[PDB]
Amino acid sequence: RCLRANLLVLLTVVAVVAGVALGLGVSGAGGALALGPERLSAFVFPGELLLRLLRMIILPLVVCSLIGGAASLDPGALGRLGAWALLFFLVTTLLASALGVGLALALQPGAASAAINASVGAAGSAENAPSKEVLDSFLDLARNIFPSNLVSAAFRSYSTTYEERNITGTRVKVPVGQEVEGMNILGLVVFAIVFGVALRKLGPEGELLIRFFNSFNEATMVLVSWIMWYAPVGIMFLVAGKIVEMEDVGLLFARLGKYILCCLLGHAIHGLLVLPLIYFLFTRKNPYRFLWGIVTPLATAFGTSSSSATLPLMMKCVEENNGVAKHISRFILPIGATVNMDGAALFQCVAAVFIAQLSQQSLDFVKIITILVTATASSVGAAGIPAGGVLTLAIILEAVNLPVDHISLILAVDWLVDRSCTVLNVEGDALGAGLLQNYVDR
Amino acid sequence: RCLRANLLVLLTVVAVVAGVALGLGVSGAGGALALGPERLSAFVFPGELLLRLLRMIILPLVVCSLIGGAASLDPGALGRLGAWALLFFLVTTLLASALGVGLALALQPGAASAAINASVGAAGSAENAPSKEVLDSFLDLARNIFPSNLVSAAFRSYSTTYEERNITGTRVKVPVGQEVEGMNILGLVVFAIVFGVALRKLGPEGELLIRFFNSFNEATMVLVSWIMWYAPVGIMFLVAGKIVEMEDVGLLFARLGKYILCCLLGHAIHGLLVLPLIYFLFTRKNPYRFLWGIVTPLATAFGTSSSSATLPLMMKCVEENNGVAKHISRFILPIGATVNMDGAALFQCVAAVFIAQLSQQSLDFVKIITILVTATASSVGAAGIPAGGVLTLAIILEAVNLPVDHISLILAVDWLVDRSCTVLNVEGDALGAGLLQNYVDR
Amino acid sequence: RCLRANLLVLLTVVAVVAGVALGLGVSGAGGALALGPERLSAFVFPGELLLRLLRMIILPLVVCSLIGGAASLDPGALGRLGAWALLFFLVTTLLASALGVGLALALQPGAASAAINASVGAAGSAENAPSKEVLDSFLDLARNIFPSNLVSAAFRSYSTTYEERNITGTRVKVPVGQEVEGMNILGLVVFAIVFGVALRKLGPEGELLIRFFNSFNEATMVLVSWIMWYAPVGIMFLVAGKIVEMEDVGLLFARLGKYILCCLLGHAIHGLLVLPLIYFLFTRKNPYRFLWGIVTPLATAFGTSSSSATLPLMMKCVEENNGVAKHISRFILPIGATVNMDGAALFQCVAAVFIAQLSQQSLDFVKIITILVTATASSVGAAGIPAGGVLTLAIILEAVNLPVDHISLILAVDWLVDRSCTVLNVEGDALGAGLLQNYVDR
Repeated sequence: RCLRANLLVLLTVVAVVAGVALGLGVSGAGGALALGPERLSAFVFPGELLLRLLRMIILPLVVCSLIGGAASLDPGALGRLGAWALLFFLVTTLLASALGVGLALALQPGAASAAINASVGAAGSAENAPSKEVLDSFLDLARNIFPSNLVSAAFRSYSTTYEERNITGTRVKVPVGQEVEGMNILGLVVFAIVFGVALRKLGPEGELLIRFFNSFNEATMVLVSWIMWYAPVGIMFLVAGKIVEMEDVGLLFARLGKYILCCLLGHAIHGLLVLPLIYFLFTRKNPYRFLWGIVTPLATAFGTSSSSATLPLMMKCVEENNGVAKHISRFILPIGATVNMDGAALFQCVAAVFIAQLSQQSLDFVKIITILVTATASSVGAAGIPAGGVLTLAIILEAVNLPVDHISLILAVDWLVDRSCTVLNVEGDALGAGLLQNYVDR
Repeated sequence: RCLRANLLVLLTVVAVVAGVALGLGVSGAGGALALGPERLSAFVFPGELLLRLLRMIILPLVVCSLIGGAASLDPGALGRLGAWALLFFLVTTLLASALGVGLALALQPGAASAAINASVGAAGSAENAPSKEVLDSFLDLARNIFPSNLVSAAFRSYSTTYEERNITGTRVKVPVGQEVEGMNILGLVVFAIVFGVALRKLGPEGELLIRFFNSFNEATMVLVSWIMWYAPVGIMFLVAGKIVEMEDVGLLFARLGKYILCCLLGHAIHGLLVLPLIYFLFTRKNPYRFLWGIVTPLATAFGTSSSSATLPLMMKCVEENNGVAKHISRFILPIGATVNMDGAALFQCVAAVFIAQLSQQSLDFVKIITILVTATASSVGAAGIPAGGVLTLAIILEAVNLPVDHISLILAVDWLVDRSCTVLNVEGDALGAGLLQNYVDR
Repeated sequence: RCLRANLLVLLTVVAVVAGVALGLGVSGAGGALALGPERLSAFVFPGELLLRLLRMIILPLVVCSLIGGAASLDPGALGRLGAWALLFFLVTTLLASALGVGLALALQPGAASAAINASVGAAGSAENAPSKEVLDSFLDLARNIFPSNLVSAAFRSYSTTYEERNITGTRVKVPVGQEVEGMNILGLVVFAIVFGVALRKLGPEGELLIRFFNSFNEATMVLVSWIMWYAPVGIMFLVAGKIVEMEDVGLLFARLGKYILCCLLGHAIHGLLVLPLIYFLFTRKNPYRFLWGIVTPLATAFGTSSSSATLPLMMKCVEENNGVAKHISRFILPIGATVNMDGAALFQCVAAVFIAQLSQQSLDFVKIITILVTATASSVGAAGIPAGGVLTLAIILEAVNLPVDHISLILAVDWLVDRSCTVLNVEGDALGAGLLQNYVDR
C-alpha cells in the first residue's frame, strides 16, 4: 500500500518545504514588523509543543527500552554487541572529523573575505565565558555517568562552575559542583543497561519486571504514533519561525558560503557515501532503500535540531518499516543518541580548522590529530549537556590554544549546520543498528 | 449502622465549629499577644500537616486512577463521556459566572461605603505586579498541558516571567520561560488519560500494567482512609489558625458585607438550587441525599482552601458511600479538580463587577459577555498554578482595561470566599460524576 | 572458602591503610604544592564517584525494601517490632550520650592548653549563623516526615530559613519555608512503611506490587555487589584525598588530642563493650564474629562519612554473610540509618561538655539531663539534613545558652570523629537487626 505507507514522508517533506516558503514569504512581506513578538511566540509555539511532546517520552522510552533490550540477550553477547557498537561509533566519528579536515583544508573557507571581520560578531563578549577545562569536562562527563540521584538525573545534569575561593593570594579560579538543568540521559542509559543486565542475571524474579517495562515501552510507542502524526505541523511552524527569527535572503550565506557548503557536503558525503558504503560492505543490502525508510525522523531532526527529541520517532520507524530487530533497536539507538555525534565532530573540526585558517595558522600533522581525537571525545562530551550546541569548541581551542576571539561568528549560523548534524547523527545510529542486527543474525 | 456511618460527618462538622470557637476565643483573649509567632506556627502546624499528607497522594492517586479508569472503557465511549463532561463543566462555570453577574448587579455591593477607600489596602503596591498577558497565560496553559518532562511536572509548572531584553531602543518587556514550583496536575492528567487510552488499545501486554496501577491506587485509598480519620483535627486547627491570623470580630465583614454575602449566596444558590436541579432533571434522584453523602470532603474543602487537596477524600467518599461507579469516579473527578472551577469563575466575575461598580463603570452587554467568557476560561487558567488564588483577576482586567488600583482589597478577605469556592468546585465535580455515571448506565 | 570469603575484608582494610599511607606520603613529599587543585580534584574524584554510586541506589533500595519487608508480616507484629526497635535505638543513643558525659567529665579535655585559643578558628564568623530554633527544627522534622511531594522528597527536604518581615517595629526574624537540596529519606521511609502496611492490608491486589518491589530491590542488590567490588579503590583515594586536604602530621592532634581520644574511645566502648554485651545478654551469640561479618561496610562508613551511603553494602553484607532474616533486615536497617545515631549523640554531647569545660561551666545535673535528651532527639534531628554534620550542636547550645563563640574549632576536625560516628551508627543498626530477628524467631 504505497499511497498510505508513504503519506508521512510526503507530509513531512511538504511541511519542511511549506515551512521555508512560509517563513521566507513572511520575512519578505515584513516579517517581525508585521508580526510583533507576541505573534512570533504564537507562531513558533507549535514547534515548541512538538519538542515538549517529544522531550516528554524520551525518558520512559529510553529507560524501558534499554531495560527490555539489555535483558533480551545474555551478558556476553551484550558485551560483544556493545563493544562493536562503540567501536563503530568511534570509527564513524573519527572518519567524519577526518573528512571535515579534508574538505576544510581543500575548499579553503578561511580565505580573505567578508568573514575576516569579527568586531560585529564578537564585540568583546567572545572572550568572556566560563572557559571550562578539559579535565573538568571529562570529570563532569564521568559524574553524569553514575548519577548521584536517578530522579534528579531525569531532569538535571552535573555542571562544574568556577568560583574565586583563593583570596589568600594569587587569585585562581577553583571548581565547584552545582547541578543545573538538562536531563542526564547518559546516566539513565548506563543505569538502565546495568539494571537490565541485573534482571537477566536474575531469573523468574525479573520476568515480571521485564514484562512491566516492555508494556510501558509499547504504550510509549503508542504515544509516538500520534506525536508522529502531529509532527509535520510542528516542523513547518518551527522551520518557518526560525527563518523569520533572522533574515535569510542570503547575507549570512554570502558571508560564510564556503564554510556552510563544507559542513553540508561533509554531512552529505558522510551520510550518502561512507555509511552507505559500510552498510554495502558488511550486510550487502540497500542503504538508500533503508535511508528512504527513515526519512520522517531525519526531517524531524532537521526541524528540531535535537537528536534526543527525534529518537522516539526514529525507533518507531526503524522497528516498524525496516526489518530491524526489536531488541537490537532498543539497545543500540538510544546509545547512539548520546554517544554517536558524527556531524557534531565534523562541524566542530571544520569550525576549528576555519578559524585557524583565517589568521593563517599551520596545523601540520600533530594539531590535526589533536583536533581529531578531541573532536571524537567531544562527540560524547557535548552529549550530556543540551545547552552546549557549539559551546564545546571553546574548550578544544583552550586545549590547543587557538584564537577564540571570533567564536561568536558561528552563533549567528549555528542554527543551520546543527540541523544537518542531527540528521547525520540519527542516520549513523540507524545504520549501526542495521549493521549490528545483521551481525547478530549471522 | 447510622451511628458508625455518620461519625465522620459529626467529627468534621464539630471540628469546624470548634475551630471557629477556639480561634475566636483565642483572638478575644489576646490572640497573638498571648501566643507569639512560634506558638502560632505550632498552632497552625497540624493543618499544614494535613495539607502535606493530602498533597502527597494526589499525584499517585490522580495518575493511577486516570490510567485505570481511562482503560476501563473503549476510546469511543471515553471520548463521548469526556466531551459531555467538558460541556457540563463549561455550562456550569458559565452559569456560575452569569449568576454572579445577576447578584452583583442587583444587590449592589459597590455602593458608596467604607469600601470606597483603598489607600490602606493598596498603598501603591497594587499596580506593581508581573502583569501577565492573556496570550502568555494561554500559552503557559498549553505548555503545562503536554509537559516537557513528567518528573519535573510532578512538582513544577511552566510560568513565563518577563525580562527587559530590548535595550536597543523603546524598552519593552519580552517573555522568558522558567519552570517554577507547583505541580503540573493538568499535564499529568493529560498524560495519564493518553497513556490509559494507549493501554486499552494494547491488549494482553497492558493487563499487567493496568493491574499494577489499580493496585497502587487501591493502596493509596487505604492511605486516604487514615488521612480522613486524621482530617478533623487538622481542619479544627487550620480554621482556628487562620482566624487568629487576622481579627474577625466584624471589621472586614462590616467593610465588605454586601460583597461577601453575594459571593456566599452565589455559591449556595449554585450549590443548592442549580446543580441539584440539573441532577433532578437528568437522573431523577436525590441531590440533597447525595450532597449529605459527601459532607466530609466539602468541610475539608472549606478548611483547606485547595480543591486538589480534598480530592482523595472526595473520591473515597463518592466510591464508598454513594453508588457511583469506580471507573466513572476515577476518570471524572480528577478532571473536575483541574478544569471545573464554578466558584472561581463566580467570585472572579463578582470581583470584577464590584470593582467596576465602585467608580461607576457601565458594563452594559459586551463587557458582561467578555467577563463571562474570560472567567470561564480562567476557571482552568488558574488551575495550573496553585499560587494564583485570585491573581488571575488582574489579567482579566488587563484584557478589559478596568481599574486594578484596588485589587489588594480582596487579598485581606481572599481567605474566606475561596473556601466556599473550593466547596462548590468539588460539589460540581461530584454532581457531574453522578450524572455522567447514570448516562453511562442508561 | 576462607580465601575467597575474606578477600573483601582484606581489600578494604588494605585500601584504608594504603589510603593513609598514600596521603601522608603525598603531604610529606609536598602535597598540594606538587599536586595543584586540578590534580587534587582528580585525586579525590574516585571517592566522589563511589559516593555518587551509593547515593544513587539508596532511594530504590530503601523504598522497595521497606515496602517488601513491611508487607511480609502482619501490622500487629510490625508495630511491636517497630516499637521495640525504636526503644532499642533510643536506649542506645541515650546510653552513648551518657557515656560521652562520663568520659568527658573524667578525662577532662577542656583543661588549659593550646585549645584555649579560638581567635584563629572563629575570627568572628562563629556567631554569624542561621541560628535555627529548636521548635522550628522539630517542625521541619515533622514536615520532612509526611512530605508535601514524594518526587521532590526524593531529592529535597524542607528547611526553614528566616526573613526580616517585621519592618512595622521591633525587627524580629520570622520563619519562611523553602525546600532545599538533600533527600527526604525519613519521609520516604515513612511513606514506604505506610504503603507496605497498605499492601498487606490488601490481599490478592497487592501480591503483584510486592513482587514488583522485591524484584526491583533484588536488582538493586545486584548493583550493590559490583559497587562493593569497586568500593576499596574509592575508599583509598577518598581517605588519601581528605588527609592531603589538611596537613595531619599531628598539629591538630596535638591541639585536641584529649577530645579526639574521648570521642574515639567512646565510640569503641559503645561499639566493643555495650552493644556486644546487649547482644550477649539477649541472643546469647557471638557479637565479635557478627562484627567481623560486617567489616567492609564499617570501613566504608569510615571512608565515606555518610551512614546512608554505606547502607546498601551493609544490607547486602548482613543478609548474605550473617544469618539475618531478609524481611527483618529490610525493615530495620533503613530505619536505623535515619533515626539511630549513637555516635552522633555521643560526640555532640562530648562537644557540648568540652566547650562548657573550657571557661569552667558547672553542668551539675539538670544541664546534663538536658544535653542527654536534646542529643537523643538531635540524633534524628540531624538525620533529615545531610549538610548538618555538626551544625545541630549550635541549636542545642541556643537551647541551653552556652558559648557558641568557638564552635568553629571542631570544623577543622569534624572530618575525623564523624567517620567513627558513622561506623558506630551502622554498627548499632546491625546489632539491633540481629537482636530483633532473634526475638521474632523466639
